[PDB]
Amino acid sequence: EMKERLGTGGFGNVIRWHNQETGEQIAIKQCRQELSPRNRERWCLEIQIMRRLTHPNVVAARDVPEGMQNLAPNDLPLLAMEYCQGGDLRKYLNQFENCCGLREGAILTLLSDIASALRYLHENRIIHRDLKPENIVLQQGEQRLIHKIIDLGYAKELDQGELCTEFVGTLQYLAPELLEQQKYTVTVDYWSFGTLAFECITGFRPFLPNWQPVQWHSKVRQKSEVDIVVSEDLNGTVKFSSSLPYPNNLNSVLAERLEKWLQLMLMWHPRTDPTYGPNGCFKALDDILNLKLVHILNMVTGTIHTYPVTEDESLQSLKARIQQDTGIPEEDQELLQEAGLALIPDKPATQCISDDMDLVFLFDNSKISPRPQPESVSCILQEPKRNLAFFQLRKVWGQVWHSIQTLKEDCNRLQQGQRAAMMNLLRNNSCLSKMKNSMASMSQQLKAKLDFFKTSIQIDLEKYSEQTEFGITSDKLLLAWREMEQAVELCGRENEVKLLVERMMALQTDIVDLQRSTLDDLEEQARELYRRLREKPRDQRTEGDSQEMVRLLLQAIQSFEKKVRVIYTQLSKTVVCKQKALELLPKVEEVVSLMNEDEKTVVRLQEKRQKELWNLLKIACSKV
Amino acid sequence: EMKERLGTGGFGNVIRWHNQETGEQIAIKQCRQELSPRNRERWCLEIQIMRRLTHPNVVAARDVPEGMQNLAPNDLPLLAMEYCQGGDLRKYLNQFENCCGLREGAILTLLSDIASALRYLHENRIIHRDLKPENIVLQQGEQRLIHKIIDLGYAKELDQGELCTEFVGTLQYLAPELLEQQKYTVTVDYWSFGTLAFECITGFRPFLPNWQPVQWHSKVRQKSEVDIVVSEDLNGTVKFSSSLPYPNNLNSVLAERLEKWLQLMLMWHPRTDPTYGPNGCFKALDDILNLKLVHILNMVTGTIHTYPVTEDESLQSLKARIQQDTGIPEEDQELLQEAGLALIPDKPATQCISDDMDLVFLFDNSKISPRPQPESVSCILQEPKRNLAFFQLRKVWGQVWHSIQTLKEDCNRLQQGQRAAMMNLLRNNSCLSKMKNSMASMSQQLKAKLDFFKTSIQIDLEKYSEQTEFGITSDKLLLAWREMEQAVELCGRENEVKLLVERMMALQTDIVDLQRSTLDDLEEQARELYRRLREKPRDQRTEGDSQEMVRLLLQAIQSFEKKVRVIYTQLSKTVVCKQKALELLPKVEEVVSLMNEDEKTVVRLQEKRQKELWNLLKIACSKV
Repeated sequence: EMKERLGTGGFGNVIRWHNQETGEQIAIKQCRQELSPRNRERWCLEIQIMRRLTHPNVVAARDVPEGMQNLAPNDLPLLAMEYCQGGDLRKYLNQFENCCGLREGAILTLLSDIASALRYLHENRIIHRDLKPENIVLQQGEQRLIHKIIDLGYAKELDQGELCTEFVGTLQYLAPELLEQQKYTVTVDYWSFGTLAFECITGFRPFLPNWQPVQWHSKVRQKSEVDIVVSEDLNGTVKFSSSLPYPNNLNSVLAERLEKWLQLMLMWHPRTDPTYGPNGCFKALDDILNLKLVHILNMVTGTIHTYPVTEDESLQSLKARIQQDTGIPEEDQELLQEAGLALIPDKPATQCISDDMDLVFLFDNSKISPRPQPESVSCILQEPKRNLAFFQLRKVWGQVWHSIQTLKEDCNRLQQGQRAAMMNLLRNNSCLSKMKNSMASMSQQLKAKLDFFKTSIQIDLEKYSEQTEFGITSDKLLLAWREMEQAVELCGRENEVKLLVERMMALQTDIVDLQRSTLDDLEEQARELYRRLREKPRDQRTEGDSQEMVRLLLQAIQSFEKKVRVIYTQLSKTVVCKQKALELLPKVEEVVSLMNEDEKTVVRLQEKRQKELWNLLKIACSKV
Repeated sequence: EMKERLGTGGFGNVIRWHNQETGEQIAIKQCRQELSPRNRERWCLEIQIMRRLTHPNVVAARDVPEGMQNLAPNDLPLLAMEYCQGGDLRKYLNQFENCCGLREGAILTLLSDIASALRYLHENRIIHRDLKPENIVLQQGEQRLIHKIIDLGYAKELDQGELCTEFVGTLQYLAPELLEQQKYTVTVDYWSFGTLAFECITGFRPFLPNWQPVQWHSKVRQKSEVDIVVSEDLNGTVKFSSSLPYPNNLNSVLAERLEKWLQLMLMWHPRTDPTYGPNGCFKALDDILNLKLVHILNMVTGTIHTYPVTEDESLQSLKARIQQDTGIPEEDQELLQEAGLALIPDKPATQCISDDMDLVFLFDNSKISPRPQPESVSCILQEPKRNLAFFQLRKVWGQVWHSIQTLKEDCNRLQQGQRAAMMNLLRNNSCLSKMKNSMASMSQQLKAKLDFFKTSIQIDLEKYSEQTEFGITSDKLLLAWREMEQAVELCGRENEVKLLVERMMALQTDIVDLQRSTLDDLEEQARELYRRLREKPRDQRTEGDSQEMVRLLLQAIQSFEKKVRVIYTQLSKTVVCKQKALELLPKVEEVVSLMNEDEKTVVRLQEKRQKELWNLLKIACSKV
């Protein structure tokens, strides 16, 4: 057996063991080298802790190998535990595509997981203190992944003592008040968990670069109360803000939302959700996580627009909410779902999620071709310069293709906009139109039937013509009995509707004749530079430049405004057809209706032209 | 005016003259150089002959240029004659396409022409003797071409001695018995004409190829009783075949037909077979040429199937004949003519050759795709070993692309099969179907009319309900006046023809749901090699290989069986629709017909229910 180490370091040394046969992957943590009696007595505590209270997101202690117990460099016990393959969070964070601070809801997994983990220990009288991504493995699971935690050498039992007294590795984390200061409560973890997530989101903690033991404890401790971001734009201009940075698209609402949490759950004793005042972690992050939010795309222009709904927010409520932001009355509000299908009114807003997807929305008009893309600092604060950095461009360059991949990403959003927009036109057409249209063809049948009337009454008209002698001596109600034949014959409108359908039939197919008809390249091309820089040797912290990278981001926009114009050109054209049908659906609605009136009720009540014989046959009988 | 030479050589030298103006193209034949008195006296004969007895297929002597009767220091006359532009048969036979022998009926032209030419001279007491394709021009004409003959300086008046004894020329042709042997009759031409056609067909000019005129008379006269082809397969193993080469590609029956003629009309004195006529030439070839034959394509599989008909072979006769060969009873015999149109039964045999142009035939079933396929020897006798042909590959390689061009050619035959097959479906559809179909729409009119009955009788039914009026005088013709309402109401297919169209509408789209119909490239790609070899510098046409050419012919079939399967896949599918309509037609043919009877004529003669008032208005008047 023996291989690597799950989360090596800590107090001793964890090693992956493979019990010859079976197939089980175990992990034992043998002490580095027997130290003082207090340290050994301390370790016996650590192993004692693992043995009890365990749950996911936190490795579960296993039982020492049946006989592999003997083999012990130290006559001291051995800490056995499960083996979690895959993980080493850093390996993830260090990914080249996750650079610049990720940019997906995958941060929720980390939060919801590491939360259920800390919450567990805390309520069990334990403090990990050292919560660095180096001991957070992403073991596989059912669907997504499980954020399990390894080695707990660095621990604090709220009923006796501690364990790890040194610092095996970096300490970029670990709450300040824990930095060899006086006592420390459970709040020490809240800080680690904060900066840890602060990195999973943004892509690095506040003042992360500038050493740690240096003026760090002097600067980071200085000002910036209830703040967060503390880096340095442009040159060495040391600054500190109080809001999640820019290079990261976690979510419109979520951003400015948990921003306050990662701002709160980031300190000493007072941090501890404000809503109550005691502790953050627990309830704090919980409410945010399991919150139901939807996504609306203002196809009018200003893309994106997330709205946090309830477990049953009536759709009627939402339509009004959106109108409040990006105008557009509840009337001309067309909401399609990346498939053209229109939403359901009877069903509550809660439906445009169901365990990325959103709800592409549009309005009524005939189209403008903008695409406002705010450019975060750092890079925008580099356009005037082009003076080239020395190495910082490792991230600077980074947040560029991530800015281009944002244009490619954002383009596909408005693309999914018309893709869903015109999709709707095909529905209210080949259905509640093409069908109605083709059915109105029965008109040729209705007018044709009317002609039989000139063979059942007209042919029967010649019966009173040659019946003659004693009865037509009046000719009273017989006058217009022939003047009405030259009347009903001069009124049909059957051919008329025929010229419309034959010409309209062209549009019916003209529209379906569509569903047919680089920035994508630039995004990939640019990526080549980072993959070549972050992988390049370690002797190039000089040279410095960005002239090429900038020339790419430039061509990205030069090609973005290009595709955008085309998309809105194809969209504005599909709207012309939607209006050319939505208004010309009634043009064939009235014409077909003018038949069940000008024809039906007209020639139907015309039974008098066949009833005026109902008196002639009794008025000419009451004679003699 | 001096130019080239029609058929230069012979006795003197023919030259193309262009009388300055006018535009006429004349041809004069000035003697090489005044020879002995006998030769000159001989030449004066040749020029004397041309001046008389002339007809097409044989240059006609013209009158010496009105002016310039000089440009030659000879006490001897000048032979003037017409100029036939284009021709030099060899130029044709030497075509890279006509290689491997003329694989088309274009051989008939040559035969029927050169025949009418020789037959002419022979009956006029002349023998050309030297009938090499070098003096046979293909002058243009009305439709096809005229195989005219030039220079006769080697002819022989059967009355005024020979013309000019002299070997010269490749000599190859010219009957053996004429090869400086003793006397010679008119049979000497029969041989020339034979080998001449033997070349136009096979392309090899069989009966010993390039063999030396000396080591010929020995290996030629050898056995080969009534034989023809004489070459050497693989190595140098010479053979004597009695049936022309398989790669003739001219016609199924014609091949093995005139094969015996070209076998007969190919020898010396006795052979030339009055076995049915005067001699070969005359009657022989005549009967063959003027024979009427048809072409049937057994779409079942075994393509091709020509049948020699008479001047009036009743079609009933042929159908039985074909059944005898490729089974398929006279019942399930569908014969279409590259247009889907079915043949005419009352019309005889000629019905097919409306003077390629064949008669694509099929049978009844539902498919799976096999197919017969020869390959001829030589090449097939080379697959077991395709390495180092020293030179022979000049023709071997040849009859390969001619084999691939045969696959490309054959493919387009079956392609013209479905191209004509489905062509027929479109006819018996958008016509004797789509028309019948749309007309059955009147059903909605017929059932709709029936509703008037519940306004002319149902509204008149409420008259006897509150009867306080005068709508009866004897209840005589009033009895069935209500029994007919429950009658006309129980006859109105509003659901019959409707169920057919709705279901049929599926087939209407089921057929159009098709329309999805390499080798073309291969044929051309291969050609590149011949064009590169037959043109390869006079010192590199040797070498030895074929490994590449074979790899091509292989990919040809590998791609042939590919397209074939697809074609039969598209065909077998169209047959499914034809049967899905042919059987689902009459069922909608009668139902729609039961309307123009149960509805039209029924409710139309129902004018009596509107005419019984024609007497009530005169029977109640003859009382006053």
